[PDB]
Amino acid sequence: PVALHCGKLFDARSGRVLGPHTVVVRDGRIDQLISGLAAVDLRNRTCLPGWTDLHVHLGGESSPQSYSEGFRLDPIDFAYRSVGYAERTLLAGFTSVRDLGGEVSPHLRDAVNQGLVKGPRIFAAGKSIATTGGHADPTNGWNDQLSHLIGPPGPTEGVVNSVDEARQAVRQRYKDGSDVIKITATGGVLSYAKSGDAPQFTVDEVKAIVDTANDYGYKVAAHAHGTEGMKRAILGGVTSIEHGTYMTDEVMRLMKQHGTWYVPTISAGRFVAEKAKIDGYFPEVVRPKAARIGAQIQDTAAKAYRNGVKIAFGTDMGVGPHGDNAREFIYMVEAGIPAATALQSATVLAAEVLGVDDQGAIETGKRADIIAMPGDPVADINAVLNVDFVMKDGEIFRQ
Amino acid sequence: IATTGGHADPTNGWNDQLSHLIGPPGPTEGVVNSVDEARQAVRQRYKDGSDVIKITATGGVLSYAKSGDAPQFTVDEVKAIVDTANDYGYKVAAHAHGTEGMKRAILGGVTSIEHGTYMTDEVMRLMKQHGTWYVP
Amino acid sequence: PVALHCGKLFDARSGRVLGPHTVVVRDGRIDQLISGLAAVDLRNRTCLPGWTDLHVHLGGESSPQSYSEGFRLDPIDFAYRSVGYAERTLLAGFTSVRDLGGEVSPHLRDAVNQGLVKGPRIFAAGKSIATTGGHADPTNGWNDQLSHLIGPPGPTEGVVNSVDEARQAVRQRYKDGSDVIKITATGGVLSYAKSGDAPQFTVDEVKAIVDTANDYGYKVAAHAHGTEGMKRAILGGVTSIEHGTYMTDEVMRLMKQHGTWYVPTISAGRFVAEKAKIDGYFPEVVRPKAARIGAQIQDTAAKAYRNGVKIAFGTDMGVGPHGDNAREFIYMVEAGIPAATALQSATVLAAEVLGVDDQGAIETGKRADIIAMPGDPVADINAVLNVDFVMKDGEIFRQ
Amino acid sequence: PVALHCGKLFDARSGRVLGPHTVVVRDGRIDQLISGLAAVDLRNRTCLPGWTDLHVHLGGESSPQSYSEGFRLDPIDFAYRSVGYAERTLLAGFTSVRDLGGEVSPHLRDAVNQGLVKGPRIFAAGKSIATTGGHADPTNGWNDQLSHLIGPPGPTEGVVNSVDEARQAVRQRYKDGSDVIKITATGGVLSYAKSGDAPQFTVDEVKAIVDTANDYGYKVAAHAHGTEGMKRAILGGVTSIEHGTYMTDEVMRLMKQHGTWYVPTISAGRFVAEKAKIDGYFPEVVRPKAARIGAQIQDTAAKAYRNGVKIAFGTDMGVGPHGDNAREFIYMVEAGIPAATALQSATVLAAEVLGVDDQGAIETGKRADIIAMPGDPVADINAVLNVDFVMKDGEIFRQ
Ligand SMILES: [Zn+2]
Ligand SMILES: [Zn+2]
Ligand SMILES: [Zn+2]
Ligand SMILES: [Zn+2]
Ligand SMILES: [Zn+2]
Ligand SMILES: [Zn+2]
Ligand SMILES: [Zn+2]
Repeated sequence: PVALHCGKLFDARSGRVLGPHTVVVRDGRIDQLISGLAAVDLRNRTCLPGWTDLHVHLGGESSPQSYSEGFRLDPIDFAYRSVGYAERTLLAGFTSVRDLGGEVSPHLRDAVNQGLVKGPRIFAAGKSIATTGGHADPTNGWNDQLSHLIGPPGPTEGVVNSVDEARQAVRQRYKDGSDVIKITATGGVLSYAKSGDAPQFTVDEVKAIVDTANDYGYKVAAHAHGTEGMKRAILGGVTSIEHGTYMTDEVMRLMKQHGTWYVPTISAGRFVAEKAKIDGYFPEVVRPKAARIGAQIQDTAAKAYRNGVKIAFGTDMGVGPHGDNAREFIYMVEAGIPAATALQSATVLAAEVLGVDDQGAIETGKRADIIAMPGDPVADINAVLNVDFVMKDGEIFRQ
Repeated sequence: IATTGGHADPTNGWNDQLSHLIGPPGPTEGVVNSVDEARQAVRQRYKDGSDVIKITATGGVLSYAKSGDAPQFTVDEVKAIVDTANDYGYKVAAHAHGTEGMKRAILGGVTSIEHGTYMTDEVMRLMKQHGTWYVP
Repeated sequence: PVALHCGKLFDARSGRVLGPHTVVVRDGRIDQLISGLAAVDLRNRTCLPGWTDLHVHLGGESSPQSYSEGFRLDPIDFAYRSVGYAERTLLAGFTSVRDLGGEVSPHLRDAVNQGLVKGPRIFAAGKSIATTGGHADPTNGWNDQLSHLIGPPGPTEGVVNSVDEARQAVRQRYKDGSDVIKITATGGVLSYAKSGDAPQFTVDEVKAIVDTANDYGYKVAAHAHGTEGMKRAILGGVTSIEHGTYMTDEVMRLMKQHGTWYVPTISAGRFVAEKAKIDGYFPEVVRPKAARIGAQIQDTAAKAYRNGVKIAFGTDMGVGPHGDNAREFIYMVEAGIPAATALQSATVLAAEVLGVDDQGAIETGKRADIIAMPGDPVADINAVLNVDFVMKDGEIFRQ
Repeated sequence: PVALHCGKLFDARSGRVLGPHTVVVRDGRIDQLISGLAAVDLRNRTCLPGWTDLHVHLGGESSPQSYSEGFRLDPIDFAYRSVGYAERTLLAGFTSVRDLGGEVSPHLRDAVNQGLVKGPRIFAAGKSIATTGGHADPTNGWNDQLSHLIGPPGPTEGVVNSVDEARQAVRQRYKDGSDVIKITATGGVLSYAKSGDAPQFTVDEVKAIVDTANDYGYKVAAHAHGTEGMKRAILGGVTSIEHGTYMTDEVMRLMKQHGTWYVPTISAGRFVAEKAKIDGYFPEVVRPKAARIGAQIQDTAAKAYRNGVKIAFGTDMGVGPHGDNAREFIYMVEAGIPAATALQSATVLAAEVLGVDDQGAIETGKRADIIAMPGDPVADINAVLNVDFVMKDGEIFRQ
């Protein structure tokens, strides 16, 4: 039981900054919202709900050695790194995240929920589902000896080639304890493969995945760069698109007609664009794709906002360093999206994307996830980089 | 007979080492994911010397799994199981708790329902129209 | 930067031999074509674009021991032989080839592209796709012990039996780094199997392979001898037919209506026809098929040319000795095809078959692949056997 | 660079508490020891070197569910628990430990050394070496199906049955990155086996293990309860004995003649003795062995101290709760060992057992591992439970 006294409160639903308020928290939820017992003095701060990042990979981080550590390290070492990754992410103001790939995050989520380590609320996808040779095929780039020893991946490993295999793959993700489904509709940048925008899913496989996920209560997020794969994913019925690098007008019309969410992840594009200039950082099969794709992301986000496409907050953390998730707000504002809309995309629109109704705004009966900063983020978006108060589930982690 | 991760999947709750050692279950072990696999599973039950067929249409209580009433069978797989069992002279009993899985089992043509915890009025109408038996 | 002065130039697009010309090459492309700085004196020669062979197997060569070396040798020895094969092929005037089978050619192509060894520009198919017991099944003729040890081949090994398996096989060819797809629609001559013209593919499997290849940007070449398999391949939508031994009038009508290319490979038929007369050269299961099929190739080519079927240049090297690819011109001319048309089928029509637009003719902006011979090949087709100048990518390999 | 001012200093080598001293620490080592710049005020505390626990298992902790979690959990979850275990152990005053079993501790040691997580200096044994059906056989108690699926363990898994297999097992421990060797000479209490004191090693296998370890620079610690196995381990040449529950006079004579160290681990015996009274806590095969063995440990320690056997500090943490390692001092003092000797057994005698010379005492040139408590531990041994200052490698973790 703690009473919070803060000078300004940001109303996520309305998008306006109000005046002084008092928030009473008992049992981990918001109970009273008096406008105009333990006490915390935040009268020189602005009150905001906790932020949600809809695209992170807490199981790793990009490095010059990232393409050779896989054959030498074990997932235990990656878990030991993920401890610090999760702590840094939580302390930056992000009280919940959506993990879209990696088999260490279901375990990190369990550890955080049991209180063993500090972190945000994790919605984990587990293994991503791809086709043979696809962006998420786990044996791309292996030699003949290793490939023969491991064998060809199947639905248990996340590689599908037909409707029945897609059904079995979704059921295996359910068996492994996932909260959300992730597929790679097209090729990517960071994979050890040749193509980066070619369509790698048929519409019948996407429809089968979506139907199976709807039976089990899941939502589907699709990774896409090319136009044809993006259109196939949209027509199959996916919930959100994770990249839209080559979005055309016909794709935007389909997204508006279907109600598909768009997650730009500008930070990853900028990071790969700058890292491609360095010599030797990326493998020679990866470098051209990065240098070509990373530069066509911010203009796409501006065009999508101008055309009326619904936009949600995501950074593709992992490619970039964990703990710097709030610079995406600055990128969004410099891409033409207003500061209030950019803030809303990470609180209430993110809750709509996740499919939950117990978070996203400071309202009675909702989870007590509250952050504070000395400045006013609407007037100056640069204030999002100075967060000094963090509260998750009624427990204070930073003051 | 169940589906992957279903109420009767024999490797639910096992760790990675044991799961890799045993491998993923298939129709021989009672885990099906398509029409042909359902046919093969019924034929394997006949080969092992069974007198009756049992499927888990939904999740359950005693399994080491998260859900307990979600629909885990498609109507096409239930129809395939029922047709194959009718060829070999078997009857089909279905375990169900949730409404959707119970309705899919009834529309597929099962003989009896083993639990009806969340039976609604529409389910009772379908049971009366089809003649399905109820075992509480 | 080198200027080429040659007495006569063959214009591939028009099919006529022109007079004196000067070709300026900088950065590996053709820049100027002055009609009427380093200099090469070719004023007593005829200028031609580099030739393309659309059907070779650079990973081996036929021999009396070819049916027993497979169980005793490794692909490394075949690579050491392929070094000489590729050098001999390049020095004969063939600056590009299309490899239609063998798992050593994707590696030879990489080595040639990196400059480690000398050779032409290779478009490799990788493993050919067949059905169980088909012409390209890798375990035909094995005993029970070896068959049980290896197991039954599947889509990863190139053996398909359904639509989904065909999709997975094309995706596996993409994963292994192929440039083109090859299937065996019917039986063949050199396989350790009984039939040699029976239809071994259903039209639904061919349609699935073609659709999957179109998704990934590939073209499909089909090996066929019998009429029914050839018709199924044509109706499925393949790009070219690799043999047409029993082509009927209805097949020619379908090829003309669809626009299918025809590659006769007369050299292989002649070679097997002569080798079948020798006793013990071929296994007793292979000898009748060779002796029956090798004699029905030249008449088919003449009939196809008379009926208006589009014809492209290919030799099926490997069956014959590498380095003698230019005798196919003589065979084509003696089959009734004019010398100019025979020369065009290997330069511009071959580029159309390959699907590229940066080669095939001596025009500004195209790759600098140039060959020269003392005689005039149009007046006397026998001049193609004396090539003394070879240029590939602006680099001179023979003078 | 920090100067430490503390009222009393315990000299580990002499065993006496001196007066005021000033310790200067630069670069992580002790540089000056002025008797009679950043400053830390400890003038109301007693200065001691950091403690070493020679027998811990940081990869787990005993619980009512410990005999069923193995089939359901993965080592990643145990690593997430080990993070808290290691932090609690470090904060209690133990700056170094010797881990004598478990495959999570080599990874935890790497993570602590890289600074990812907080913990003490870990000397890890990796997998313990046993014989078929021995105390450390990893498949004891498994059913027929699981045993057939995993196969029979060999030297790679730590199970040996001959001289050559023992050599290979020691070499495999070296390959996995171990710092010390651990064998189970007899049966134990916590294993899912029938016997608990029967000799399970021949003297020839012990001699082979010791010779191989001497080649690679390792020391050998042996787990033993029965007399015959303990005598075989001593005659084989092991460095220390981990339990001595049934030590006779002839065994003590052999230990004194050879110079073998003795680690009693009284805490584990007391813990199992009390837990055996609870119904259902232990499996029915484990309960009689625990109830019989746990009560015969303190008298053995008293007799060993009376007879002149060298004694070193160890607790067998894991069986008991991590963080309560300092109660072993109280047990040792109540067993008749003087407080000064009990304190020395964990600082300088522990360094002798470990085989290092850069720690164990507050002397110039040694590692800066310093702890402090308000009371005087020699006058009152109960003061060891209140540690408020911890320093490891010159870095302060508690003040
Ligand atoms: Zn992505
Ligand atoms: Zn991503
Ligand atoms: Zn039941
Ligand atoms: Zn052929
Ligand atoms: Zn061929
Ligand atoms: Zn022990
Ligand atoms: Zn122990």
